[PDB]
Amino acid sequence: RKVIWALMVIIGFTAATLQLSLLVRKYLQFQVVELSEIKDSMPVEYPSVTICNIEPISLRKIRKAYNKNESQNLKDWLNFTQTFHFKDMSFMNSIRAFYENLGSDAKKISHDLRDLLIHCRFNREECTTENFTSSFDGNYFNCFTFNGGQLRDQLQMHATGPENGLSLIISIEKDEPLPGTYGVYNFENNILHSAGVRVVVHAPGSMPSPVDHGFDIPPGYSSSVGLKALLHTRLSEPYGNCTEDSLEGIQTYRNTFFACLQLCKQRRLIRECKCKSSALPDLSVENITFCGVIPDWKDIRRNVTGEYKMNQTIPTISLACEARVQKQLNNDRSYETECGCYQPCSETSYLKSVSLSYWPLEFYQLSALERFFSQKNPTDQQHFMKIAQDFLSRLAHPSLSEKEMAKEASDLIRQNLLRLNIYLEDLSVVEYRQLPAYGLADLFADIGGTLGLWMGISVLTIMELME
Amino acid sequence: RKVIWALMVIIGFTAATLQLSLLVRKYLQFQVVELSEIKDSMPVEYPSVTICNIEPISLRKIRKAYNKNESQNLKDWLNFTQTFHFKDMSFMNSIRAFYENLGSDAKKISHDLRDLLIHCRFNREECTTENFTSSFDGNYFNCFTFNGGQLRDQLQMHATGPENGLSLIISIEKDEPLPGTYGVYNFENNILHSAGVRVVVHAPGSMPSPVDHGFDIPPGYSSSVGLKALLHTRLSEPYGNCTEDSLEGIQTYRNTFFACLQLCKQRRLIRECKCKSSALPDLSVENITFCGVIPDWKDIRRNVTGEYKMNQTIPTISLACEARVQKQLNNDRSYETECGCYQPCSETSYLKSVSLSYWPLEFYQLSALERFFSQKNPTDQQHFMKIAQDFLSRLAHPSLSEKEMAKEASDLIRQNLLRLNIYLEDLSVVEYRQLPAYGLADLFADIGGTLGLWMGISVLTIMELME
Amino acid sequence: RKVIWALMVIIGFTAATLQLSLLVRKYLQFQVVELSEIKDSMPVEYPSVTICNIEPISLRKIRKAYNKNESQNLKDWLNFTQTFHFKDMSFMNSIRAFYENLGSDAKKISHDLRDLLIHCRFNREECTTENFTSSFDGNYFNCFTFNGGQLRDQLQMHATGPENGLSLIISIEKDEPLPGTYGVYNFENNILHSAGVRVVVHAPGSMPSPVDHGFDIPPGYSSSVGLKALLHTRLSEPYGNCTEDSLEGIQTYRNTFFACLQLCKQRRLIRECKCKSSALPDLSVENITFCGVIPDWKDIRRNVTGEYKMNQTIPTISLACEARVQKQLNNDRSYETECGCYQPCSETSYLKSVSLSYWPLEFYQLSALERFFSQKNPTDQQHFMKIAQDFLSRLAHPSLSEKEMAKEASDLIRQNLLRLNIYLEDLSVVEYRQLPAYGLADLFADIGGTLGLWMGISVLTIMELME
Ligand SMILES: *[C@@H]1O[C@H](CO)[C@@H](O[C@@H]2O[C@H](CO)[C@@H](O)[C@H](O)[C@H]2NC(C)=O)[C@H](O)[C@H]1NC(C)=O
Ligand SMILES: *[C@@H]1O[C@H](CO)[C@@H](O[C@@H]2O[C@H](CO)[C@@H](O)[C@H](O)[C@H]2NC(C)=O)[C@H](O)[C@H]1NC(C)=O
Ligand SMILES: *[C@@H]1O[C@H](CO)[C@@H](O[C@@H]2O[C@H](CO)[C@@H](O)[C@H](O)[C@H]2NC(C)=O)[C@H](O)[C@H]1NC(C)=O
Ligand SMILES: *[C@@H]1O[C@H](CO)[C@@H](O[C@@H]2O[C@H](CO)[C@@H](O)[C@H](O)[C@H]2NC(C)=O)[C@H](O)[C@H]1NC(C)=O
Ligand SMILES: *[C@@H]1O[C@H](CO)[C@@H](O[C@@H]2O[C@H](CO)[C@@H](O)[C@H](O)[C@H]2NC(C)=O)[C@H](O)[C@H]1NC(C)=O
Ligand SMILES: *[C@@H]1O[C@H](CO)[C@@H](O[C@@H]2O[C@H](CO)[C@@H](O)[C@H](O)[C@H]2NC(C)=O)[C@H](O)[C@H]1NC(C)=O
Ligand SMILES: *[C@@H]1O[C@H](CO)[C@@H](O[C@@H]2O[C@H](CO)[C@@H](O)[C@H](O)[C@H]2NC(C)=O)[C@H](O)[C@H]1NC(C)=O
Ligand SMILES: *[C@@H]1O[C@H](CO)[C@@H](O[C@@H]2O[C@H](CO)[C@@H](O)[C@H](O)[C@H]2NC(C)=O)[C@H](O)[C@H]1NC(C)=O
Ligand SMILES: *[C@@H]1O[C@H](CO)[C@@H](O[C@@H]2O[C@H](CO)[C@@H](O)[C@H](O)[C@H]2NC(C)=O)[C@H](O)[C@H]1NC(C)=O
Ligand SMILES: *[C@@H]1O[C@H](CO)[C@@H](O[C@@H]2O[C@H](CO)[C@@H](O)[C@H](O)[C@H]2NC(C)=O)[C@H](O)[C@H]1NC(C)=O
Ligand SMILES: *[C@@H]1O[C@H](CO)[C@@H](O[C@@H]2O[C@H](CO)[C@@H](O)[C@H](O)[C@H]2NC(C)=O)[C@H](O)[C@H]1NC(C)=O
Ligand SMILES: *[C@@H]1O[C@H](CO)[C@@H](O[C@@H]2O[C@H](CO)[C@@H](O)[C@H](O)[C@H]2NC(C)=O)[C@H](O)[C@H]1NC(C)=O
Ligand SMILES: *[C@@H]1O[C@H](CO)[C@@H](O)[C@H](O)[C@H]1NC(C)=O
Ligand SMILES: *[C@@H]1O[C@H](CO)[C@@H](O)[C@H](O)[C@H]1NC(C)=O
Ligand SMILES: *[C@@H]1O[C@H](CO)[C@@H](O)[C@H](O)[C@H]1NC(C)=O
Ligand SMILES: *[C@@H]1O[C@H](CO)[C@@H](O)[C@H](O)[C@H]1NC(C)=O
Ligand SMILES: *[C@@H]1O[C@H](CO)[C@@H](O)[C@H](O)[C@H]1NC(C)=O
Ligand SMILES: *[C@@H]1O[C@H](CO)[C@@H](O)[C@H](O)[C@H]1NC(C)=O
Ligand SMILES: [Ca+2]
Repeated sequence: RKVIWALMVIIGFTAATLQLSLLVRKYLQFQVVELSEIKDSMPVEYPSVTICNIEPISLRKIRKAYNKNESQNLKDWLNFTQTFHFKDMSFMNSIRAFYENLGSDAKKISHDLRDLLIHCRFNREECTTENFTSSFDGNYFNCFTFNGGQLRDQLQMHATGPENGLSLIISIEKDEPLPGTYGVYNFENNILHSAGVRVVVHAPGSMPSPVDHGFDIPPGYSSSVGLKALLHTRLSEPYGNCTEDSLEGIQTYRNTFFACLQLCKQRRLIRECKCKSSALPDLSVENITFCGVIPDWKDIRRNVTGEYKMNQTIPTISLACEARVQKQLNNDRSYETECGCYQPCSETSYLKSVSLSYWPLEFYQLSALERFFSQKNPTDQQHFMKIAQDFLSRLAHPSLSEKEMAKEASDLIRQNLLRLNIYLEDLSVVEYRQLPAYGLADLFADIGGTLGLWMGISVLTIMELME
Repeated sequence: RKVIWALMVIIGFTAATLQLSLLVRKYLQFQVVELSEIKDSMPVEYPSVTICNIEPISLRKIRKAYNKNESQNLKDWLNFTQTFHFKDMSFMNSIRAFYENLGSDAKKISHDLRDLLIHCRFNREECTTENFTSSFDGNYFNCFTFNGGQLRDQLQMHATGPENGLSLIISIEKDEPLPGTYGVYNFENNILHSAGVRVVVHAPGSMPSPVDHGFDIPPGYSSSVGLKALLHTRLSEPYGNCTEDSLEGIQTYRNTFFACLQLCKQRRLIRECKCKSSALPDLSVENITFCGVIPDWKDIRRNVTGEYKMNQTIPTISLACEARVQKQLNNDRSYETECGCYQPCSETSYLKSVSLSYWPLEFYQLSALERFFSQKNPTDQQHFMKIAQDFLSRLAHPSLSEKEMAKEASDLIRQNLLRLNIYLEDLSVVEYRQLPAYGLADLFADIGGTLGLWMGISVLTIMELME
Repeated sequence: RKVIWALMVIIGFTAATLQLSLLVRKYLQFQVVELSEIKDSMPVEYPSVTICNIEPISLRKIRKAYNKNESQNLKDWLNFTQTFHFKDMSFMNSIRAFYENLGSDAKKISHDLRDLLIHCRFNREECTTENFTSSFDGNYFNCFTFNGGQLRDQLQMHATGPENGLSLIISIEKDEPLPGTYGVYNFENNILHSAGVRVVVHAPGSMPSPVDHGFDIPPGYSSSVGLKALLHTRLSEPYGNCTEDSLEGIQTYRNTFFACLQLCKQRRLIRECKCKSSALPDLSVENITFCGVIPDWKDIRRNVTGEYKMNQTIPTISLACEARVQKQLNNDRSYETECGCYQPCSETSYLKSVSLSYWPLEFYQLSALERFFSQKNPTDQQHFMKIAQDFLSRLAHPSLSEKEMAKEASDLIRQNLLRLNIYLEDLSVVEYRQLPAYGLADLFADIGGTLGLWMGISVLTIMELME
């Protein structure tokens, strides 16, 4: 009978409706599929290169500013920090206390880029210190960025190999200790008391993080870093919550998730107890100063009125605040969900291979050293490698007794100098692209087959049943 | 005519049946698609860190136990191995002979963790030797695991950078050779005669493999290892033969394919000729001893009855067995298909970046050394760095003639000490997840469109043809 | 009415036609999906290993050939290059001038593999220099390839770890400078004046590129390179323009994109101004010689007729040509689109982890050195480490005054020797396979559902309308 026909048509209608609902719910689950493809002829951008000296403070600079009539704030601060008693003494002896309590005089204790960088060369063109930008850092105090995206437009690489990349001859400015003085190994820090250079190779125009993402370079070796470029392309809403925005910080930075988290930490500190930390990115918010500045410490020194008995305890509630919040943030990981930090939509990263070779050869030491002493200030009064130049000159101009002098000169030069080549190994860029797993066109195609037929069946059945 | 209608309907029926068969056969090919996604707010687990000393045997320990009245088994074994002749002498001089033929006395020749580890620190909290677990190893003899998942639950990381990770100051216990003795370079081993530390960073609770997966760390440098966590999630049956089981071995281990293969090798040796090898994982199966134990070698020494002429050949069939099977397994790769070893369903791995810096600076050497000699046994009678402390103390308390002493002290200290920081570079975890390429829901959706309509057509045709 | 029926059928026909067009256009967009799978039981091929000495020229060889009556071309060339004036003097002092202008005598200045390689061992079997193939290189002058795929078939690895891989003890042949001579640091090169070994680990039978893809190895350290194999499988047309061809060059090479680009550069130079460059792959095209050969420079030396006033300028238009085209190619990246260089269909790559340990230990130095001096020519007249052997022998046969000799011997030996182990960390191969995103079977299945039904509807409508 035709009732069987009607029931048997309506069951097919139900099946078609199930198909429609299933496909629509699949399209509303905005799945993504990633595919990796090698892009050639894509212009490669040379990364930003941040170099920091592992020894944050030059002791010889302190010694000769100690003899200077000028730089009185340094004498005041040192005598002040040794005359009293402070809770959290590990911070008072740190370099962050120097930075926070001596705003401008602290540049007289650090390393200047002219002292460090004795040779630069990019793409077979000579550098100077004129296209490095300096930033303050915690526990390194200064980090100099090449290709930071501020002085100049972004550099590009059109060749491979060490010749065409960046090449630096750096002197770590190691200093000879005085005969009777010795240092104290801070057994509560995992980074201090080394020599070398901390190098960060990061995406062009992004924020550096020398402590986390850097790698060390030892003196006396030519170290080469070969880079391979990678590009990650992500999808925005509704396929994901990635963003094209850029970080603000102290200067506009290209967006990276880690730097967003660091800025979130800084904002949380500022919100909670009205000061910012030196061990975190600077923000420059009004009415806010560093967590650890002791206001009027110069007045705290000088009892014009009867006050401040020696070995006193100076109350620093801001240090306790900042330390407590640091510990809470370091041991609890819940703030991350409360302050945004979406992933960047497009992100360039690098795969690096670092390798060492012995450098420089003895036969070429003297001439190299002749450059090093003929570039800087004509005041060669005293440097760690003056003895090296004297020994090498006395060898060249007029063999055991001179074997010791050659050995000592090489030992000094290789204790102080290093070379660093950063270059692109290949110009092919491996790109990981997100795609909509089930796009709108695919759904349109899958549905258009059943649309007309089944809503036609529905129209016919509805118009027949109405009578 | 209507015969054309019937034929033209049945051809569409055949086409629909082809579509059904094609989609069903595609769904029965259980294909998988992998996608990589960055998981944030996922708790990162600090890896297991296994450290081994590259010099397996301390010669000074042998020398002073040689002078001891106690430790007579050592004299017996040494005099025994030099008085006779053995086939495969490369094993008799090895450390595996020491381990196998002196079950407990062999702990008196190796390096103790208290001698090696002079400073540990995790997450800014002090360690001791109390949370390292010792395991025997071939060709290193001892490997100490931190975060092995047995003493404590798995550790977790909530911060990045060297400060918050594991930091170790290690002394490789280098020993000064005697004036008249020299060693013999075993030109038939590619690993011996080095100094440093072999480090393995492996998934938490998995089985270490120092020879294969380790990396060396040289003395006199602070070496930092920055880690990035990766997670691989695989699918079980019917999409693949991955498993959630765990390896048994000597102790329950988290499953890894390489360790399963090593256990398979050990089981094959045990099955074939009833002994196990030291160069492979221990199994502890009853009635089974090491391939290379010479039973009653103490009795073989002592001819109570007239026997054992000097320069005799002691028959060791077990060594020949184990060597022959080792060579067959190393040159033939067919056993792998016969002993299971499915891949683990979930597996965490790490990308590591290792870098060196010069350490420690001279200005901070003395104080550091003051710790090293003030931690261990009050018996400072003789150590490789006693001269270093003497020279540095004579420099500090009361400048060429002292320049040589400073140079020598630094040379010793940097020949013996090293520092190792292992930390997480980022807390984001890149996860590679398998997905069913063509799931059940997708098949249901693709088929439901044609199901009702075409089996309705089939029912109508069948009921019409029956008359 | 039935006109509504006809219109309502034809709209469904239009929808079905849209579905057909959409699916066909999707199938004509030959998309690909990549999936990564771990292949076990797949035979792993040991890579090709190219080693080059970083010091390209041994000065002692020049000195003693300078005293030889033979090798007169060297005296002629040296006296010629110092008597005149040349534009682009950085090339005349280079090693490429030596190579190009002294075709066969230049082998008397480089390093011979017998001088460098003092021990090889593969898969526990001894090597010789007999299965290394030598190739000329720019700025290294010689690169010796192991497992290059020419002398023998491709080697395979059936085991993991340092024991079963390749192990080399190499001497970098460092030479002691004369008391009164010193070198000139070429501050216009980023690679010169180092010591060590440049190692390239590349796909079996491919073309090496030591300057771009190599990594340095320092003397005095045992450096271990652990490799993990990766295989990339790409799709040919119509899914992509990958190829299965092989590069020609000077010898048949397995295809790699970078080597194709280098050969393209060489062909472009040859086309543009009829000479080839030494800093690029050799091609051996007829009527073509190196860009930088000065024809009849021996005749240019000797004015039989009154000519060639001293400090003359010798016109070398070929050098200017080759330099100008090099600069254009290095700063412009448009040639890449004009000379093919499709990606290879199948390509094996490696992930490498390099690590150092101190080597050799002092206790084992003498015996090691006893091998080194007892392998080479019985003429031990003068070598950089003769003093080391003398000191060690005088220590062993008959303790401060001997502490200096031990220290000096160790300093020499560790300045000259190094060890290199290259091995496979795991035998699992991670393969990235391309797949057709929407294959022919998938399209056939998606279309067969609608084919019969809707072209049946079309046939019925067409045959009804014709009357
Ligand atoms: C820090 O500075 C103060 C200010 O000069 C020093 O005080 C003087 O110390 C010297 C010698 O110790 C005395 O002769 C002066 O009379 C002191 N001046 C005053 C105003 O009392 C002080 O010694 C410095 N050092 C320390 C550790 O406090
Ligand atoms: C290094 O810094 C110098 C100093 O500015 C840069 O030299 C300038 O380059 C621009 C671009 O060609 C010129 O317009 C200026 O005239 C240059 N300044 C001077 C004083 O000559 C140089 O470009 C920087 N190097 C790199 C690689 O960015
Ligand atoms: C600054 O502080 C010191 C420490 O209190 C003062 O030294 C004491 O000063 C009082 C009052 O002048 C004397 O009675 C004590 O005998 C001093 N202590 C000594 C000498 O050990 C110092 O005078 C203060 N500076 C001033 C008041 O200008
Ligand atoms: C951006 O989107 C991702 C996922 O699309 C969010 O990640 C989730 O974060 C919560 C917070 O703990 C977790 O419980 C979920 O498991 C995460 N999902 C996944 C798939 O990992 C992320 O939170 C979003 N960003 C913000 C700022 O909310
Ligand atoms: C190994 O030990 C045996 C047992 O003591 C040594 O044999 C003694 O050797 C000394 C000197 O060579 C003789 O004076 C004794 O008479 C020996 N004892 C016996 C019981 O014969 C043997 O010398 C040791 N060394 C070697 C290489 O065999
Ligand atoms: C290092 O080993 C020590 C020794 O057990 C561990 O100290 C114990 O830690 C647990 C967990 O907090 C406490 O319940 C015990 O009371 C501790 N023992 C002692 C003697 O105090 C320590 O946790 C280990 N370090 C790490 C990082 O695991
Ligand atoms: C253990 O073995 C050695 C080697 O055979 C024995 O030395 C010989 O002993 C026999 C019998 O006592 C003598 O005839 C030989 O002259 C000995 N060889 C010499 C002295 O070179 C040794 O005596 C044995 N130990 C015993 C039997 O207690
Ligand atoms: C687990 O499954 C994999 C594939 O799903 C098996 O791998 C096959 O192993 C055989 C043995 O030589 C090879 O001939 C095949 O080519 C392999 N297949 C693939 C796709 O690589 C593996 O053997 C299985 N495990 C066990 C223990 O049988
Ligand atoms: C290069 O070789 C020529 C050829 O011998 C040298 O010319 C000779 O130089 C010596 C000393 O300078 C004179 O005594 C000879 O008379 C020269 N020979 C001729 C034929 O003139 C030349 O000195 C060498 N060196 C240089 C820098 O030109
Ligand atoms: C190193 O080179 C030698 C020299 O040819 C190779 O030895 C040959 O190996 C083949 C294959 O087994 C034999 O057929 C030849 O008879 C061997 N030659 C000699 C002179 O014995 C050796 O195989 C090479 N090593 C490696 C790992 O390829
Ligand atoms: C090769 O060239 C040199 C440089 O011109 C010649 O030296 C000059 O030769 C001419 C002609 O013989 C003399 O008049 C000059 O006085 C020479 N210059 C001096 C001595 O400084 C050299 O003679 C040429 N060789 C020949 C012609 O055989
Ligand atoms: C091989 O195919 C790829 C894409 O399938 C081609 O890559 C294109 O190259 C041109 C040349 O600049 C670019 O403008 C396009 O953007 C590239 N496409 C993609 C998707 O990246 C490549 O050119 C082809 N090979 C040759 C030799 O033509
Ligand atoms: C804080 O900022 C406001 C706005 O600029 C300013 O008026 C005020 O003076 C600041 N606070 C102090 C203590 O000066
Ligand atoms: C300063 O006081 C602390 C405790 O308050 C004490 O340990 C220290 O010895 C004192 N310093 C001097 C120089 O007395
Ligand atoms: C082997 O094991 C069995 C079972 O434990 C035991 O009875 C037997 O004694 C063992 N073999 C020997 C030789 O002792
Ligand atoms: C021991 O015997 C071997 C051969 O059996 C011989 O080479 C060696 O020289 C002998 N040792 C002594 C000390 O005679
Ligand atoms: C160039 O090659 C052709 C073909 O082999 C040859 O005949 C000719 O002689 C060559 N050119 C010169 C200058 O010899
Ligand atoms: C050679 O000529 C160049 C310039 O042409 C000049 O700089 C140089 O000093 C000359 N050499 C000698 C030895 O005179
Ligand atoms: Ca579909």
